[PDB]
Amino acid sequence: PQITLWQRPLVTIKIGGQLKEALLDTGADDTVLEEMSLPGRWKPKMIGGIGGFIKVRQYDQILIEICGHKAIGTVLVGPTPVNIIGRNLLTQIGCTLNF
Amino acid sequence: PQITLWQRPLVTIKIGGQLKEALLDTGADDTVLEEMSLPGRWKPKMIGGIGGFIKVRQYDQILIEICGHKAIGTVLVGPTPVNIIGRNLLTQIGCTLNF
Ligand SMILES: O=C(N[C@H]1c2ccccc2C[C@H]1O)[C@H](OCc1cc(F)ccc1F)[C@H](O)[C@@H](O)[C@@H](OCc1cc(F)ccc1F)C(=O)N[C@H]1c2ccccc2C[C@H]1O
Repeated sequence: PQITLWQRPLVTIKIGGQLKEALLDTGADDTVLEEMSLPGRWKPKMIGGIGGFIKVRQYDQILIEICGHKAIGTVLVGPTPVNIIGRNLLTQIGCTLNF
Repeated sequence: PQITLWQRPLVTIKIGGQLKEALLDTGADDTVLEEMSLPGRWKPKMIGGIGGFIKVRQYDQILIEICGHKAIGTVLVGPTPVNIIGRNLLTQIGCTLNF
């Protein structure tokens, strides 16, 4: 589809068998979701944005469905104020910026 | 133009007769640039990101050229890690997300 930017570009995603709301964020290098339980081992990481850095748990090889599209990639979990779908997964669904 | 997201969506902008690099960020509600001098009076604003909040200066009716497209709107100035072009200006240039 084609998404306008008059409002925040929020979409529904399916992960770990759960439906959540997330933001399509071209300014985010990676994908970060609010605290939740995911399978497998994880690695600690620090990510920075406006305001500073936060510590997150890094999980690799996670399957996510974005608007009916299946994508696989690294997913970070931590105290983010909103669920963020970053570039690492946006590329997999063939998302582009156009004007 | 059509921009893929395999790399950061950086473009050249022109403001105050100077060329700068900025990120096209659909996840940012507003446009914020690194410390610089702009004309007129400013008002205070607080913006929150992934790591907390930062105080910025708000300037209105500022001319800014993005990838050749002229836009006139609100620009925030403050301790941002990178120059960010937010939805307020992305909509002025007709930018949309597609997949
Ligand atoms: O921190 C960032 N990337 C980092 C990131 C994020 C997730 C995972 C990894 C990485 C690392 C880095 O890319 C991005 O900023 C630029 C940025 C880019 C970069 F390239 C390096 C450092 C940077 F600061 C960030 O994802 C923004 O896309 C956006 O974050 C999601 C979000 C959306 C909301 F609607 C509300 C709250 C919220 F938090 C955000 O902070 N929006 C707020 C904002 C911004 C400017 C003006 C006003 C307002 C109010 C909000 O909209």
